[PDB]
Amino acid sequence: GVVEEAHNVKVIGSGEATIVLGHGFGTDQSVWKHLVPHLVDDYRVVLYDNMGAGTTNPDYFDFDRYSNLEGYSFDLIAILEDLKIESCIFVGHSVSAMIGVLASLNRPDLFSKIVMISASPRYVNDVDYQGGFEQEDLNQLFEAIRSNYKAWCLGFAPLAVGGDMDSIAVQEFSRTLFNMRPDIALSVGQTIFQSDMRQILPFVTVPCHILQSVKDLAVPVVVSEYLHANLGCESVVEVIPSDGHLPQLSSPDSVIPVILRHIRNDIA
Ligand SMILES: [Cl-]
Ligand code: NA
Repeated sequence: GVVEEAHNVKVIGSGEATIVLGHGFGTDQSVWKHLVPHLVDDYRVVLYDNMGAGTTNPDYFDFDRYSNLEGYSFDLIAILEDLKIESCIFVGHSVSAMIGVLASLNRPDLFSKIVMISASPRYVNDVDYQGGFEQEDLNQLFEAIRSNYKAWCLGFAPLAVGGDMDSIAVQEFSRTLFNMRPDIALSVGQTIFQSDMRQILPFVTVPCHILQSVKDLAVPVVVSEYLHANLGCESVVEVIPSDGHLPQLSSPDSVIPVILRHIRNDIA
């Protein structure tokens, strides 16, 4: 099937409920490697790659469809409908948290809960808003991608991953970052970094679990509180004593149990 092939959809596990795992920018479904073994005995698990990931065909990257995050939300809904999944627990890493939120606004019937990892509705600082970046910071990041994509990946991956600069996770993310076609990485990086999901948070009706590393290059802790305060749904926050934007990959021993607690248990 076109949908399953385009997004490298993999369906594994067995159980009454279905968990769908959505990855962030610069990585792919392999980011879930340490989580999947803890899910397969109890749940059906769906893994897929975002269009534009290095593992996807650059010829299918539709610039108009992906000019807003809603294009990725429609792909996620297309995957659920293709597999006849009527309800899932959705775990969204980084940009996928907002993709999940937008998909739940279009189709709240398809989601019983959203577990967010490293989420942000806005990265740029605003009047009464700390996002973590000034426009100048992003401008330098985009110029580095234009100037030398290979050197930008090598320098960015250790900062995004956090921890020891020579870890397996740093090596894995450097590799998936550099597998992206340079012009798509720039295009997508700009669309994400320039997004603003703040206005729609009060209309969310699916319960949200907001998880993040206490030290995350792109997500100040205050963003977790901003999401909790503005999401119109029931929500819970858990700030994890970890370093890194992909903590499920880089510190699984301390992070995986937190993610499992929010997948396995519901907000009272
Ligand atoms: Cl629902
Ligand atoms: Na809330």
